[PDB]
Amino acid sequence: MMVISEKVRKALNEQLNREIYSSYLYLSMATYFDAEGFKGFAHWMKKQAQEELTHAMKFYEYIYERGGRVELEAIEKPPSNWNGIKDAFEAALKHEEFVTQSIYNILELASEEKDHATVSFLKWFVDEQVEEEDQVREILDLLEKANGQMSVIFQLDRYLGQRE
Amino acid sequence: MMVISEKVRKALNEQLNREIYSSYLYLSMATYFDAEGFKGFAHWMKKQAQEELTHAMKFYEYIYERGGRVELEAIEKPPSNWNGIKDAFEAALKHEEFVTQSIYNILELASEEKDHATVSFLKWFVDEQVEEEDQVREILDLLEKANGQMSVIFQLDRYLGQRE
Amino acid sequence: MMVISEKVRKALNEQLNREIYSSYLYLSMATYFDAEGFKGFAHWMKKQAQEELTHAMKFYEYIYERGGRVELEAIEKPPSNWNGIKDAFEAALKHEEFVTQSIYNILELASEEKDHATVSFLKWFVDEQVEEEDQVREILDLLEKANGQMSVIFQLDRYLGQRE
Amino acid sequence: MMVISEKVRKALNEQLNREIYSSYLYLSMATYFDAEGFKGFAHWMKKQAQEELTHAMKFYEYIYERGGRVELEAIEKPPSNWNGIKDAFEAALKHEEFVTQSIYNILELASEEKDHATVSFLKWFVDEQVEEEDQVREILDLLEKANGQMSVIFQLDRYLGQRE
Amino acid sequence: MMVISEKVRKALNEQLNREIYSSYLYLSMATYFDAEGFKGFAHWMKKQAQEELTHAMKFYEYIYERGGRVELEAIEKPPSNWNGIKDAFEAALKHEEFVTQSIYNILELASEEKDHATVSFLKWFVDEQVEEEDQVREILDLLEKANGQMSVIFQLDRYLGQRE
Amino acid sequence: MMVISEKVRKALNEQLNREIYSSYLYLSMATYFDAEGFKGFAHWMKKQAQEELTHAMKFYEYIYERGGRVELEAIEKPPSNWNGIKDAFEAALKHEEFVTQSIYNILELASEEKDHATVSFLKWFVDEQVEEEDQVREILDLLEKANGQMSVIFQLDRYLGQRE
Amino acid sequence: MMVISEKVRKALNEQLNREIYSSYLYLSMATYFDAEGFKGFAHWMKKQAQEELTHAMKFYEYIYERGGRVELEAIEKPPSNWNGIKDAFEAALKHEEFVTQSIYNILELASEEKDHATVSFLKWFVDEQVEEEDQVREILDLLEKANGQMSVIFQLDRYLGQRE
Amino acid sequence: MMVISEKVRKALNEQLNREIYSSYLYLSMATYFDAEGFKGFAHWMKKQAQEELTHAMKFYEYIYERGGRVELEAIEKPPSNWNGIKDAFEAALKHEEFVTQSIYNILELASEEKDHATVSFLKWFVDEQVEEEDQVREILDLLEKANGQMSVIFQLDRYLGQRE
Ligand SMILES: CCCCCCCCCCCCCCCCCCCC
Ligand SMILES: CCCCCCCCCCCCCCCCCCCC
Ligand SMILES: CCCCCCCCCCCCCCCCCCCC
Ligand SMILES: CCCCCCCCCCCCCCCCCCCC
Repeated sequence: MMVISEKVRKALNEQLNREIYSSYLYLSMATYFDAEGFKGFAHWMKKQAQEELTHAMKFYEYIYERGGRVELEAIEKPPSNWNGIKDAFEAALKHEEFVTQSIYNILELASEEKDHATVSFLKWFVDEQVEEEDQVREILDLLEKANGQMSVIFQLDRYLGQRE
Repeated sequence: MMVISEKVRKALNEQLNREIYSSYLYLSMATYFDAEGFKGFAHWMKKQAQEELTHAMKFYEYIYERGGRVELEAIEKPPSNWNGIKDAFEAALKHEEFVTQSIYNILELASEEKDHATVSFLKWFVDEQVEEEDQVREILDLLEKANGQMSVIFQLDRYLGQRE
Repeated sequence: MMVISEKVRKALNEQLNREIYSSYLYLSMATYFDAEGFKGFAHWMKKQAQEELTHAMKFYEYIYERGGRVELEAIEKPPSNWNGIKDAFEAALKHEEFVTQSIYNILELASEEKDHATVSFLKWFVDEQVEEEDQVREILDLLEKANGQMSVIFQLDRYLGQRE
Repeated sequence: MMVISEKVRKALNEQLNREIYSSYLYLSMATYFDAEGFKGFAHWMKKQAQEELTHAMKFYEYIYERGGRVELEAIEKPPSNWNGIKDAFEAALKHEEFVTQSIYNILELASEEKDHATVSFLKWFVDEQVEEEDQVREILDLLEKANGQMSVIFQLDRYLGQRE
Repeated sequence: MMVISEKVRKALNEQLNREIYSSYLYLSMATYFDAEGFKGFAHWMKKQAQEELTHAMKFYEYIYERGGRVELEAIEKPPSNWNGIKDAFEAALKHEEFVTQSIYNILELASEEKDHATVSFLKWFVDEQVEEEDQVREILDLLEKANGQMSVIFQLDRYLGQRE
Repeated sequence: MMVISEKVRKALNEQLNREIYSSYLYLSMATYFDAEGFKGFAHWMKKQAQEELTHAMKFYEYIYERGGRVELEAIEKPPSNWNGIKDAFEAALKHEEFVTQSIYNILELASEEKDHATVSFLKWFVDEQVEEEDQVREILDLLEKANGQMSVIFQLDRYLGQRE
Repeated sequence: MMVISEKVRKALNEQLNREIYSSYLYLSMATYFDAEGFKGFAHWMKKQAQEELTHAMKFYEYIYERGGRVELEAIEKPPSNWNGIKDAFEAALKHEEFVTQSIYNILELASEEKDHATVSFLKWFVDEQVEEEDQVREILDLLEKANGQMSVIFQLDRYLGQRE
Repeated sequence: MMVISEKVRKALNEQLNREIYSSYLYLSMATYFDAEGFKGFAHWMKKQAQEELTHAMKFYEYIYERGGRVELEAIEKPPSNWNGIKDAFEAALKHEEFVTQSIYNILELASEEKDHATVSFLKWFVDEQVEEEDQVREILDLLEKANGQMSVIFQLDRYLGQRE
């Protein structure tokens, strides 16, 4: 039987679907970067998409580990066009900060219900978000300093294209 | 500029989205199997899901390689329950046969427009489908030997759960 | 069930049987070369016999992979004597060319039925047939040059006796 | 010239062709096992078929080594269907026993003609036959113990499917 | 004897000479890049020239494999100048597309004559062209955004100058 | 700017083109040997063609090194047939000596203009020509002794066929 | 079922019991040497008893391989005293010769019944007996040269005591 | 001279003969299991038979070490059949417990005579008997859990056949 409340299971399941949309969003950003001829940015986004899927499966397993069941929901069509390089990364940061707040909402719900296990389990994602947001903020600061110069952008694209 | 016709690009892009759904459908089959207590069939479906993504990404890279662009579409909600294992795998088989025929449709279209590059590129998928379909027919035939015996179905669960 | 037509399965199965006779024929050629004291040429024919068997088995597995079944047919008695080294290889070439045309007939059949999986599958045999025919024409060219001089013929026998 | 009587040469040549039929019969049994979804048993049979061919070639070489010649004969169509796994293996055993007696008939003929060379050469086959019969009897015994339990039969299949 | 039709032999032989000119053109572009002091771009073109030679020799060998003969034709003087780096690459792309169409024309001819062996052999060149056109297109798009900036042009030179 | 006179530049560029024709002529000789079934002699000729290209590239680099530019010229159609092995190698020797005299001409021209750097650069080609001529004379001597005896020709062909 | 006649099985089973007695007999010789203070001789005899058991177990396994059954019979009390070292070894030799003849009798019976498998199987014991008798004769000859001299017997004892 | 009493020597010498019979009895149990198709249980008994012999030999050596002599007695015919598996092992246990008591009798006898060396020497055997009885009881316990399930009985057979 489930050892988590139906409320927490729902919250986790929806976060699972939320992570899947995140991954699909970043893939969409990759289709945009590839369209604009920036293989390095595209590459970074494909990796970011992959990392997001692992996050989703990490929620997947926990849900079953507590007797819960995962229900895959419809995934919405993501945007495919951005004004430019910086805008796409800006949207990536805004999206990360959104998933971080989504994580926060589950943590507060689990905390209110004294579901200490789930609260402990979420700690990892909190720390991971602080890391992802910082990555994007760095890229943005760099793009901001680049101020449109194709020379710096090309470097940035080459570097980000190195992400393992 | 695109060197593939708009008709072929569209056929390729829709197949790309179709692969993503196939992956999602298999993940959903996995949620069904995990909920029913069959980890083995679950593990297999997950692996089958990742394989379908690598397929989608091949369509992805080729579309760009031909000067086109990828556009990600909305992914409909997949079924989350089946009337038993056999019913599940049969839906899986039925689905693969459907993607195979989809693949066949692009190939005839490309062939008709004398787009030899796309016709040749599709060859790899035709061969994969032959392999994927055969693995499901195998499983279905093995389940058939179980003839309801659960102790046997559990043995097939432990085997499929060995997939690398 | 069978995802290949009865017509196609028959064409495959009959080709499989044809490949087995081919193997037996090359073995027979080996019995002739060994009786004439040419161990090297015999060795070559034995290697060629095994090759053809691997071809047979390739058709064998594909047939089952497409839900078909293989039925082994009676193998006719192959010739056991030839009018000299040249005559033997000439017969071998003639047979190889017959096998290729056979391969061709199955391909056009599958193509007419839009059985792309099978058309694709046959490509490998088409390329192998090109390689096999060429090996025999080279041998026949060298024999033509040898013009019956035991001196060079011994060399040919030695070289061919090196085939792995 | 031949240093074996024409009688012994004929008996050796007929045994060679008899080994080839054995090899073919075992392949036919493989067609049946594969048709029945038992890859493993089919594998064991494909290996058995190959082993039989090495035995035929061992008769082949001896014949030439005694100055004889080999003449390949037609190969009759073998049976392609059995009433279950146990029935196929029983027919295999029965076939083995038949080849064992075949080897005895030659041994006795050679011994009658005082062909000590050929008698000694046959010694190897007598010993091998004892081992080949034991193997099949061992398998039959495992099948009898399985007593229709698809569970253990699944294990047997996978086991025999490992034959090197 | 020739097993390919005279029409196909002629098409192949003409394509071999076409690949040779292609090699020579790319070398000519190297003469231009070196005259403009771009070692990296020149290097890339020298490597491309070699790649084309290997293609010509694959046609050479296939012609002999089908019993045909190669006849080398005169090679026309290629252009030795272009209006800047980008212009040279536009010319390269347009030339790569011409080669692809040339390959297409042979494929269709062979296909119409039912020369399956030749249609199959050409598949490799269809796939290689897709890859060659893509490299050039990628380079052109990068130069397009470079808009003549000497900074990025130097980055491109070095990068391309690494081609192995 | 150019530090070599236009006259010397012309002579070096024309020699570069001459080397390319040599390369092409040796390939042509290869098409003749392959057509006659002497793969070894064909191989040797293909290796000789490659060696001639490296020489062309030597001239190429020196021209740029002295501030000149290379201009690829049309390459004429070479003969494609000879009256036999001996005849072909003889035509090869005669061509090599033609190349040597050509090298002599540039050398005398550079020496008259006191272009010591070019005179010095040409020394390497004068010594290489000594080696090239000798290799063909050596082959011609063996063919002379062979006097048609296919027995030694085969050996000569396999030997030359081993050139690296 | 049994593939050996009841008469052969009987002969084999009885030989097994016979081998077991030999073992017991040699152990008894060990009890005599030990009592006489010759640990080395005792050691050799204990190893000999072990060898005899391994021989008995060879008959054991062969009997079941041919569908037979082993029935252990009573073991008679062996002598426990001898008139000296030499006497003990003469008795062992005489016993060995007895088993050799016993093997001979079974061999002859098997041969008469045309049971080639059993004849072949007994070959190993024929050769083994020749070697065993030889070891005992070798010891007897060393005891002869010894000529009652304790000095030499001490060495012989310590020596035979090294048998592994 | 004998430093052990004739009473203790006889009890030790009789125990040695008892251990040999125990060995033979367990071999007989193995003849029964093999006859019934259980190789595992037969394997087990074979190992048990060998273990008992080492016990015998330990008694053997100790007897000499105390200046006594060993006299091998006639060994009786052991039972060759049992009313099923359980019946055999139960007899085995009964026999184990019997040799245990026999050991106790010698121990109490030696103790009564103040033969401390013999009392100490027997300790090892008391401990080994505990180990052996426990093994047989565990086997019987598992046979009970098998509850006539031939399927399970074969599983145990395979387990005991792994004894080292
Ligand atoms: C590098 C390209 C990565 C593209 C990722 C695209 C993701 C699209 C979202 C759809 C969900 C797919 C389901 C996949 C589940 C995989 C589970 C693996 C478990 C080990
Ligand atoms: C060392 C030389 C080897 C010669 C091999 C000759 C084979 C001739 C084929 C005769 C046809 C008999 C059927 C054989 C079926 C073998 C199936 C193998 C399946 C793995
Ligand atoms: C390093 C720069 C490469 C320059 C290639 C220039 C090619 C010019 C075309 C002229 C024809 C030359 C003949 C080449 C024959 C090669 C044969 C290889 C056989 C394995
Ligand atoms: C270490 C010294 C060896 C002494 C051997 C004495 C043998 C006496 C014969 C009595 C028979 C006992 C039964 C032995 C069965 C052995 C089975 C082995 C199976 C691998």
